[PDB]
Amino acid sequence: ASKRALVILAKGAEEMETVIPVDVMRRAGIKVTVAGLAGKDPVQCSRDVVICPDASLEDAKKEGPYDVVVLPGGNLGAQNLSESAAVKEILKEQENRKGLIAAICAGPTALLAHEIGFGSKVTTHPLAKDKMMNGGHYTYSENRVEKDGLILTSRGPGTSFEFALAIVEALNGKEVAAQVKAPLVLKD
Amino acid sequence: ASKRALVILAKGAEEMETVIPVDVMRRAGIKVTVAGLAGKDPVQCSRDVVICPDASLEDAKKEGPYDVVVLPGGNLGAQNLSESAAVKEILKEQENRKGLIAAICAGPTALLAHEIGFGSKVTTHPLAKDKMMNGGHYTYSENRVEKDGLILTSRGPGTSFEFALAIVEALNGKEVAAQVKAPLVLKD
Repeated sequence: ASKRALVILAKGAEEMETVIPVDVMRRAGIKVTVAGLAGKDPVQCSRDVVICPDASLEDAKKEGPYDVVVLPGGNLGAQNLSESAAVKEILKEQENRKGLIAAICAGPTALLAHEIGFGSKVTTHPLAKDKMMNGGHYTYSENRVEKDGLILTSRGPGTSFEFALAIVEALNGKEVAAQVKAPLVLKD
Repeated sequence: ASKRALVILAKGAEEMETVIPVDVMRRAGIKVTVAGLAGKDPVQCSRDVVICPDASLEDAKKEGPYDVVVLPGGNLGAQNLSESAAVKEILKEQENRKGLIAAICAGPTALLAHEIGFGSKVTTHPLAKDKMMNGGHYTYSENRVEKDGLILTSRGPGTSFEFALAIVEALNGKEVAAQVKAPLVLKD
């Protein structure tokens, strides 16, 4: 009866945008797998924090399906996501089964790369807007968190908490999100 | 001409309270060492995120002094900090040289354990208040970030950004803090 989350961790990911959702989602009782794009080996994030993944993406792919697939940001991390064929297959399958797809900051640009969710309202970091909007395949929003259909996006490291709680609320409901939020000492 | 920060990472530390300051401080051009209390080996944080430290605390101790020593929270992480004699020696030396000491959430309780900064105004997570105030050696504040003398404290995972920017401002000044803050997409 346990919801399941896949977080895809590539070299150059924004470490704050990776750790905050993982931690919050685990506080909500979600089973999270931090999967390394390139294998089980430690991943050097954008600000040189080094994180050990729970599994390789190849292994994690075989233990699906997930209720949410999570793409962190970081410019080089998103580019690695955008170039990976395994990511494409994972995302295309999640879209077909109408599962949730969540991406933050530069992460949403991998959706464009993989032709995921065209027609949806999305947000990105302001510095990634032009890249996301090439072709006019999405409609842009400046909301800190944006959810359109099964596509949930958010803007930057400072929106990471609101992004993660929106995932909790989508998966486990508003009461669990409010319960997990109180001990965090968030402002709003 | 580079300021230097020591972050002490023990098993059971709150990973968000560890990664956010490290990342932000590195964005501000500070040289940060993430030092493992028990050695160079990977550290399992409170929500099972596993982080590889930059060095063992023993090695990092020999490459001082630091302009700031940073104690993350997490209940079991703070307890490990509070029990470590190496931490005591590091903190007592930082206090004598009038260097900054920064602790968040449950982290400040290690200060009490090591008899650091008595008489100062401090904050903690609300759930750690009673422990910090045993003996009445400090005055309690409910400000999200509190700074009294060389002692800088903060309340929880959700104050992590404000805590980290206060460190930047203390070390590098208000203009650098404001420059580092803008691309984060913080609310206030």
